[PDB]
Amino acid sequence: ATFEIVNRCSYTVWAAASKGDAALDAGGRQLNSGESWTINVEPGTNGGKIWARTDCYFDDSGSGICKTGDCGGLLRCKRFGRPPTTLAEFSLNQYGKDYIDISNIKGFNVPMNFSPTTRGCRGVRCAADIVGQCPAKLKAPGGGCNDACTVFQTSEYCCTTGKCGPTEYSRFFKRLCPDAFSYVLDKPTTVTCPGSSNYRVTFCPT
Repeated sequence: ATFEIVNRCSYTVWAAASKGDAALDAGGRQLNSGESWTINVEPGTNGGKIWARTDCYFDDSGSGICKTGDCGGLLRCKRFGRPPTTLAEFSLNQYGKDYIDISNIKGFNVPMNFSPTTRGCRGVRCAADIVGQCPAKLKAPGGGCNDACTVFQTSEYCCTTGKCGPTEYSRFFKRLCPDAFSYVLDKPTTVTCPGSSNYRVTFCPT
């Protein structure tokens, strides 16, 4: 499948693409305002994620640091990124279907639209001002709005027993972005698309 990743933000972001134990395509790249990056993702890929990173510094060897979404100090991510990170999530070619979603389970840094560029399903978006409205205890100094699991490390926020309910904090994310996951056992906002669809991820869509 092909993904086109577009930065519509007025600031630079460093895009990242990983399946947790490996890069997808090159794994990461700088995107100035308006730039597009096209990647290829192997059919059958289960548990892929795309995210933006903010305020990065890299040397010539591709080693450095980002304020949100850092993946072990690398430009080309092999692993998932440090919260807070708005996440585009996908599993492809699973018994003839693709499954996509946006998640706030690991917090929010940048607004996002995740849409098919082929026919047969709809897209999803979280584009509200979550950082501006973020509750004081969840604000990250580096930028962004952390989830409650990352901050407080309780069984209820992290859903460690497989039983948990919504919380004051999960309800904040859900109020601003109904079409994204707000906690592990949220009613699913997953979209089912035809197998082998192609997609576009747009940062700062509005």
